[PDB]
Amino acid sequence: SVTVKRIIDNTVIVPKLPANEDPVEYPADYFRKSKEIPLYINTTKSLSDLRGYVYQGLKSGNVSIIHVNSYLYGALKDIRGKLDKDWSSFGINIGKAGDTIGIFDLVSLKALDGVLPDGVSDASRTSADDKWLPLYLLGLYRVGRTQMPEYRKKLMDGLTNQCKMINEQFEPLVPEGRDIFDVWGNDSNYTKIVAAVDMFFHMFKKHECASFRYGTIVSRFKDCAALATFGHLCKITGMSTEDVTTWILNREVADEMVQMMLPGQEIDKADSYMPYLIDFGLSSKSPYSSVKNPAFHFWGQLTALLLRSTRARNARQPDDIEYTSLTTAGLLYAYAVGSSADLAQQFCVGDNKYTPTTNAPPQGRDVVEWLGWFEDQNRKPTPDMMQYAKRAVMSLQGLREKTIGKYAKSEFDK
Amino acid sequence: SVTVKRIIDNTVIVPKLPANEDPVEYPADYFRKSKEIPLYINTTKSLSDLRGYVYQGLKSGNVSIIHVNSYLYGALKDIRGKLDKDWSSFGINIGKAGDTIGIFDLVSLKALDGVLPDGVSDASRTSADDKWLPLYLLGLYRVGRTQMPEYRKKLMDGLTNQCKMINEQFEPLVPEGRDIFDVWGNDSNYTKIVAAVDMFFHMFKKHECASFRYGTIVSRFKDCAALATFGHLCKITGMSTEDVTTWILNREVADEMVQMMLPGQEIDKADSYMPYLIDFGLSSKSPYSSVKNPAFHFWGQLTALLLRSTRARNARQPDDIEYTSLTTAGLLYAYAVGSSADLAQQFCVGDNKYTPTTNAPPQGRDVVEWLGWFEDQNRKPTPDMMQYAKRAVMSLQGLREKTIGKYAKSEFDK
Amino acid sequence: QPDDIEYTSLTTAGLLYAYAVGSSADLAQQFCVGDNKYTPTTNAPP
Repeated sequence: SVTVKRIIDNTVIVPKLPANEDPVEYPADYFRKSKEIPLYINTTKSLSDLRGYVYQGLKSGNVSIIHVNSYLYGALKDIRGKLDKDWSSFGINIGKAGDTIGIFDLVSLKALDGVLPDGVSDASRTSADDKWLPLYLLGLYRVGRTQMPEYRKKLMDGLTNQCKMINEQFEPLVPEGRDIFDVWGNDSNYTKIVAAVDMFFHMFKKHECASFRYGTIVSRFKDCAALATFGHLCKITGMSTEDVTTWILNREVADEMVQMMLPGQEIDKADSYMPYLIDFGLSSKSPYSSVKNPAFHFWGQLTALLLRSTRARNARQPDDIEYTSLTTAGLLYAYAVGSSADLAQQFCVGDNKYTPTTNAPPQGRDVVEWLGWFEDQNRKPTPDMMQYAKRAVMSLQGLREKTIGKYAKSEFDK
Repeated sequence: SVTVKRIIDNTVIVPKLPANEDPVEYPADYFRKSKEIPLYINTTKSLSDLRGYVYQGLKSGNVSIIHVNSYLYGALKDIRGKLDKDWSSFGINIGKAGDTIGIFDLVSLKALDGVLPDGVSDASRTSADDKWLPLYLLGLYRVGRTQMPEYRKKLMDGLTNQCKMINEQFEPLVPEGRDIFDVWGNDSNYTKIVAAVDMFFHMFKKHECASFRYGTIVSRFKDCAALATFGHLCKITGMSTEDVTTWILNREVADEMVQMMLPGQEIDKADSYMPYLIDFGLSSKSPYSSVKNPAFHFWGQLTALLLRSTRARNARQPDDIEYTSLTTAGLLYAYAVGSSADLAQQFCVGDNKYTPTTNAPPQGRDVVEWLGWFEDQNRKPTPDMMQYAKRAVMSLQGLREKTIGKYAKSEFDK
Repeated sequence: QPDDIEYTSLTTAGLLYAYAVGSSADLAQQFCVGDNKYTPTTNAPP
C-alpha cells in the first residue's frame, strides 16, 4: 500500500495531506542539536531588593514575570544536595561520585536590560525568604494550570503549606479565570525554573526544601497522559506491559503505541529530562499526549472503566476516532479480564501440578483464544458481555459532559 | 477519446471550450519566473509619526492602507527568532544553522511618494507600540473576511486579546458589512504583511509575539478548503490517504484529486510558502479551493456527514455537479465504514491468529469487495443503507439554506 | 426560443440526451493498488 495509480491511463498519484504543524519532535532528537538548556535570567541586580519588588507587586497589581524569575534564581541558589551515586541524561552529564551540585546546574544565560521601579524597593520584608515565598511563586503555577472552581480549592491548599515553621497569610485577592498569574505559564524561563525545581527534588527527595515539589509536581509528565493511562491499564488489568500490548486490536491504536514506545527516549529512566520535555522547551508537540494518542487514550480508558477504574469515570472523550470499532474492542478486553479466574501454582518442593459448554468463553487471558472465540460469535458482542458492560456502567452517578464515563453509560445502559 | 470526426464526409472536428479565465497557476510554477516576493512598503519616513497617523485615522474615518503598512513594517521590524535548524522553500533560501532572521526576510522594495497629513502628527500616543497596535491592524483582516453577524462576535475576541499585559479599549464604531477596514483585503501589500507574520510565527511558535498569529491565522491555507476536507475525511473514516484515494468512484472526483496532488508543490511540508499562495500573490486561482474541486468537496463532505461529522453539517453545496451520481457514491462509502467492525491482532509473541447471509455486505473496507457487492445489488442502494442514511440525517436541527446538511436531510429523511 | 428550426425533431433529441444522463448512475473504480475490479428487463434502458 505504498504505491497508488490511476487506472484509466496508468499513471502514479502520491496521496499527501497537509501536516498538522510540526511532527512529534521527541526529547532525544533535541539534544542532537543543542547541548544545553538556556535559562535566561534577565536582571542579576540586588537580591534583597527583589524580595520587596515581588511582595509589593503581588499584593494586588501587575508583578513582573521577569522580576519573580530574578527572585527565584536568587532565593533558590542553594548549592545543596549531596549526589548519591551518578547523574546523567541524554548524554548531558550533571553529576559524579560525591558531587555537591545545586538546583541550577543547567545553563544560565543573562538577558535584556529593562527593569521597572529602580533600585531598592521597600525594605519592609525581613528574611523569611527561602522559607515560604519561593513555595508560593512556584505554587501559583499549579493553581494557574486549571480553569474551573477547583482553583479556590487548590489555592486553599497553597496557603496552608506556607506554615511549615512559618505561618504568615495570603497575598492577592482577584479570582483566577486566567488573567493574573496565569501569564507565567507561557513564559519559557518561568516554566524552566519550575521544572528544574521538580527535577532537583525528585532526585533529592530527602532534602528539607523538597516541600517546594507540591506545586511544581504538575510539571513532571505534563502532556504525557497517554503514558500514564498505559501504566494505569497495567495496574488495573494486572497484566504485564507485553501482554497488554498484545491486546491492542485496532490499527490506529497500534500506530500510537509504536509512536509512544520509540527506543531511545529514557521514559523508563529514574531521574531523566524526559518528563519535563514540555516545560524545559525540549518539545513543541509531545509524542505522549492524549491529543496525539486519541485512539489509545479512549480505548485504554474505556477498558479501564469497565474494569472498575474511578479515574476513568472523568476522562475526556477525544474527537475523530472510530468510536464503534474502538468500543467493541475495549469490551472484549474488559470482559475477558473480568470473567473466569486464573488460579495456578507458583512455588513447589519438587512437586508441581500440571493444569491440562460450547459457546463457553476461553479459559484465561490469551488474545488468540479470545480472538478465535469472537469469530465464532459472529464478530458481534454476546448477550453475556453486553450484560457485563451494563452492570459495569449503571449506578455510576453525576458524570460530566464529554467524558468517557458519559459515553460508556449512554452506550451500555439504555 | 482524443480524436472526434464528422461521419458524413470523414473530417476532423476539435472540441474546445472557452477557458474559465486563467488555468490553475500553482505555487511552484511561479518561482519558475521570479525569485523574490515584492513587498512594496511605500513611505519609509518617520516611524514614531506613523503611530499617531494610524491611531487618529482609525478613530472614525478613512485611515490610509498605505499608512498602516508603513507602520506595521516599522513596528514589526524586530529581527528576533533564533533559527532552530534550516529553512528553505521552493528553492528560495531563508535560513541556515544559527541564523538570527527577522520577519521581513523576504523582499522589500520602496514605492510611490504621495502621503496624506505631512510630518509629525499628534505626539499623543506613547510607546505601547509593538505591544498591541500591530495585533489590532492584523486582527482586522480576520474580522474583514466574514460578512454575517459573526463580525460583532469575532471583533469582541479582538479587543479581549489586546490586554496581554496591556489592557486599553477599542477604536472605530461603524458596523462592518464590507466598507471600513475591508478595503485592506484587496491590498497586495497588506495581505503580504499578514502572511509573513503568520509564516514567521508558525516557525517560531515559542516566540513572545506569536500571539499576533490569531487574527493572521486565517491566511494559512486560504482557498485550500478541498485539501482540508481530504484531511478531515481521513480523520473521520480512520483510513489512510491511499485507501481513501481508492474509494473515489466518480471520474470527475478523480480528476480533481489528481489536480490537487501534483508532485512538486510542498503541500506536506512543515514550514513552506505553499499555504500562503493566495495572500503572497503566488497564485491567481488556487488548485486547492472548493470552487475548483466541487465534485470532491461535495462527495467528501457528504460522506463525512453520514459518518457523523459536525463540520459538514454547514458546508456549502456547490453548483454544476452530478448530485445523484455523487450522492450514491458517498452513501456506499459511508455505509461501508459504518457497518461491521475490523478487529485484528496487532502485536504478538511469535504467536499470531490468522483470520480466514447471501445478500450480506462485505467483511471489511476494501473497495473491490464492496464494488462487487453493489453490482449484485442491481447497482441500486439497499433498504438497509437507505435506513442507515436516514438515521444519520434525521434529528439534525436548524440547518442553513444551500448547505450539504440541508441537501442530505432532504434527500434521505422524507 | 429561436425561430425557423425543427422544434419537434430537436426536442425529441434533447429528451433522449437528458433522459440518458438522468437515469442510471456510473459507479466505477478510479485508483488502485495493483488490484482493479472489472465491471462486465428487456425494454430496459442502456
